[PDB]
Amino acid sequence: PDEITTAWPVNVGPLNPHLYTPNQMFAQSMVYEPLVKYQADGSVIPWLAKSWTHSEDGKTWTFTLRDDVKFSNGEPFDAEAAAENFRAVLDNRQRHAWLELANQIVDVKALSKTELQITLKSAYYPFLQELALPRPFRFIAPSQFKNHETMNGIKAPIGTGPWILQESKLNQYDVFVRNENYWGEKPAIKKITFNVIPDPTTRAVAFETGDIDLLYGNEGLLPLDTFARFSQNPAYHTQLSQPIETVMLALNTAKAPTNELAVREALNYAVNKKSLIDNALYGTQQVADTLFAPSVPYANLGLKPSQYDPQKAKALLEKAGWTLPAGKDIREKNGQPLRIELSFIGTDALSKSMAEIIQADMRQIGADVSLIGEEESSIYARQRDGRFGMIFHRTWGAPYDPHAFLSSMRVPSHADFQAQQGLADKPLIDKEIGEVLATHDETQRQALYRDILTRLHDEAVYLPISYISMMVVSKPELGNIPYAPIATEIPFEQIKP
Ligand SMILES: O=C(O)CN(CCN(CC(=O)O)Cc1ccccc1O)Cc1ccccc1
Ligand SMILES: [Cl-]
Ligand SMILES: [Fe+2]
Repeated sequence: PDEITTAWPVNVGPLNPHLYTPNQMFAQSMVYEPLVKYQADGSVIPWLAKSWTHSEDGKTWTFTLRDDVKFSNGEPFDAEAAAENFRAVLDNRQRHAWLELANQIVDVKALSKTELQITLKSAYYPFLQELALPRPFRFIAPSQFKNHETMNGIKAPIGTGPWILQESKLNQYDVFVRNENYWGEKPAIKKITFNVIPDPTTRAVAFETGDIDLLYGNEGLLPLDTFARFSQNPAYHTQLSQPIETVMLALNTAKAPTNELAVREALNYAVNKKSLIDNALYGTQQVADTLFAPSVPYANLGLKPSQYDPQKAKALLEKAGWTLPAGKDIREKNGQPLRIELSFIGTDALSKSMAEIIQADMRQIGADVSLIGEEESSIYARQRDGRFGMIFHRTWGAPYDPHAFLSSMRVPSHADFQAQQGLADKPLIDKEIGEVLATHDETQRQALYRDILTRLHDEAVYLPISYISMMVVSKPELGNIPYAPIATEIPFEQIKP
């Protein structure tokens, strides 16, 4: 009644606050809390820190912490505990290279039980927003460190947050209960069970049978034809949010033939995205023209969409010397076919479905796209080392878009650096991305984001496909289901059956 059952494709993991997969970002956020909390307006509010000041140069920050917070095991949260957590995360600094605050923090010390001082290398504007992310800058009770560190594992996953992990059964379920000694508001729901159900169809069946009360997730949550049917079923409740992030292809500028601007521009006119969404996504998502939607901060730039126009795609290819051999449908230039490999996760039906549309659309303009559907690990290896022609990719949602997504483009083991590696202006873009993050001058900040996103758009590095939404299917008795400000969090504490 005040207990709900839901599902997730895998277990939540050990819930080490400072590490990554197999820990799940939404479950880390249930147990662990940040110094400051992200809000839908892009600001942060006081959270475990009640207030803060910064030096004139923007480099030294002092937070005054709450004094009434306890970890769920009764141990105090105080500045020493916070400082030991920062030391634990930065004792594994290289693992957090993707997040620029991990390279910016020069020192963290507790000045007293309530005063915590953080010194940075530069006036890093996204500081507070970085501290608000699900990981790694949360807080586990230091008693639960293993040999005074977390990077080699933790003991019990003891946080300060509104949920406590009750128990986990690998490949079966995870059970959380509400923290009866939480410092903030008590959740209405007392117990949440997560059934581990990896397949989307099996998740929809589990809901139809009543085995689960709630499904919450992105466009991969359940089959979208089924979701549309459920939205008309008066026994159920469904929701579809406003878009949270972009799904796009990344095109390899460093690999023939996507190394040619004219080829990438042509590809960007070849796909009818509205058709793709109505055909493969059941009409449930929005067309994307631009790496970031115009509603994203700093990204309303009047960039010019490449609308579906196969006549233009062909013209661009022909002018570039890619013409059709007698009796053949695939173009050739300097003897070579216009062949491009598109890699995706082979077991993800929706990805496959999507890939097949893209392949068909680009044969219509004389490009031979070859589908390479592989297991997850192999696709992640291809992202990291640039072994792809085109690969599916997506942005990260608030509060990561755009600043953290752009920051990451500089990390060589990420798909975006690899896709961009062939650009003459790659070093200028990376220099500009470092500059934009440390700008105090609001005018210069906007000008640097315009230049970076305009170069990425004009160089046709991406093929934006969709802005996708978060979707919910629920038993009606749970009521309206809220969304969280951070796109990877699930706001269970806000559900009030
Ligand atoms: O991982 C995070 O905390 C955030 N992630 C930080 C980078 N990741 C570091 C890693 O996972 O090792 C590696 C990473 C790189 C490229 C795409 C996805 C990734 O998870 C990005 C993210 C944001 C929102 C939703 C999903 C992923
Ligand atoms: Cl619908
Ligand atoms: Fe990640």
